[PDB]
Amino acid sequence: GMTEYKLVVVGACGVGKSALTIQLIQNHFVDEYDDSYRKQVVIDGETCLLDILDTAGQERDQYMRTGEGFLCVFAINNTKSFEDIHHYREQIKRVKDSEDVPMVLVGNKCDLPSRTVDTKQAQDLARSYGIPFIETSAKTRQGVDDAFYTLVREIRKHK
Ligand SMILES: *CC(=O)NCCNS(=O)(=O)CP(=O)(O)OC[C@H]1O[C@@H](n2cnc3c(=O)nc(N)[nH]c32)[C@H](O)[C@@H]1O
Repeated sequence: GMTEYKLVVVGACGVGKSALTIQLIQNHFVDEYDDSYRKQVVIDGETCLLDILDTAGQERDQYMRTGEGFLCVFAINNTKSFEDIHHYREQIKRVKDSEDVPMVLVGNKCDLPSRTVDTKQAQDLARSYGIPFIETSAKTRQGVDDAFYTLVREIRKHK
């Protein structure tokens, strides 16, 4: 039937993995609560179904082996979350057993004023991995559709 793309949101705890996913599926912003979500979207004329796989703390290859594309998310107010991207990127290539895994670098919480990671820092890392970089904010919905839709276009090109 219609193509179904399996997406996985990886990143440190509290960067915005859940809020970005909830903002995409339900148009809702989450502050504090405690999964798997599906949604039908239209990208570049074709209609498809998005299956999002949000990640928590320790538990993991079975979660990543099913993911076709991966979102590596960090928060601009958290300096540590940026250096964690290397380990996440390092594990994606191992579990998927490939170096050209479709992924997008996402810098969340661009709404916040206190910028601890300048813009010129994350994009050069995305150039190192050869992947796009998109500033997002789960509060203002800025770039939320962009990050997920771009990840789908990466998956459609590798075929
Ligand atoms: C370990 C783990 O991932 N736990 C998830 C539980 N977090 S939560 O409270 O359910 C939402 P989350 O995004 O994970 O929490 C992070 C905090 O940062 C704020 N946030 C999230 N996205 C944001 C955004 O796009 N813009 C802005 N300005 N703030 C954003 C949330 O309110 C959370 O408190």
